Amino acid sequence: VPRGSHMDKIKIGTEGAYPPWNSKDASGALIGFEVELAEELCKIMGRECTIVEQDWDGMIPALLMRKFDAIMAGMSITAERQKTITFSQGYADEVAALAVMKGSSLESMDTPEGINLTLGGSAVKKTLKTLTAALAGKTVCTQTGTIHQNFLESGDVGKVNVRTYKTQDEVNLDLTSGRCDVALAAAVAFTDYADKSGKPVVLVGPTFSGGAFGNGVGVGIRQGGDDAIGTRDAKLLKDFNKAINTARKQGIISKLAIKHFGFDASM
Ligand SMILES: NC(=[NH2+])NCCC[C@H](N)C(=O)O
Repeated sequence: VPRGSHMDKIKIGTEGAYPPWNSKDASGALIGFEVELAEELCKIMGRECTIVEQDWDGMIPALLMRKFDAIMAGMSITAERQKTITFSQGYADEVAALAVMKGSSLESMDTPEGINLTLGGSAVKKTLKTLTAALAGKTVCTQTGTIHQNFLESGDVGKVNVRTYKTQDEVNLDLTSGRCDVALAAAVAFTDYADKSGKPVVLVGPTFSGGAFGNGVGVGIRQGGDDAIGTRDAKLLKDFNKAINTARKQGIISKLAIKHFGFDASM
């Protein structure tokens, strides 16, 4: 199928530094849940697939610049991001959590197990008041250009002393070095790291969903338009959603999630 054709090859951008979503093997080849899912979705469509590496900070500009056609990199679906790109339906959930080292004063919290910032209400606002007091006078680290940064900078938990790094591996090491007091990231990121490193990282407070954390992880695609590029982009959105539905019906997304996360993180 020639490039530009109705049914041509799809280039998918991923980071390669975010296990178990996307990572690199010892040979440096890209692996993980999203690599295997991308391949399965493109097989359903009957289109060829190429996976290419892209740094997280530059991921959305790179899509806009046409370095690739789709983002599959653990990217949460948010209304903010929908201002400039669009998403497929979600294929997996990712709850966020605060993490500290064993010994921290935050290990004595009593919050709900989870809160949803879109559903909101008085009990959620009270939990945020508690978190505001818990973070006062502490340093908190997170990955640059994430929902986690957005939340912390929002004022919803007060005026936070935020530290950021380009990659989640740096966040993990800032926390375990003791150089930062608290970190915010996906719960699955902290458990993947706790599992590999053996370091005593502990989740504290409620898990976070909704609001600045969005609603699941989806395929990021350029917004449709009327020029050649734009009608191809509209069709890619249509094809991805059909393929996700088919994969879900066949039990594929669930099976893959268990094979990577150890539990069914799929949507
Ligand atoms: N490849 C990565 N490092 N992704 C980080 C994603 C974190 C979060 N889900 C967000 O959309 O901001």
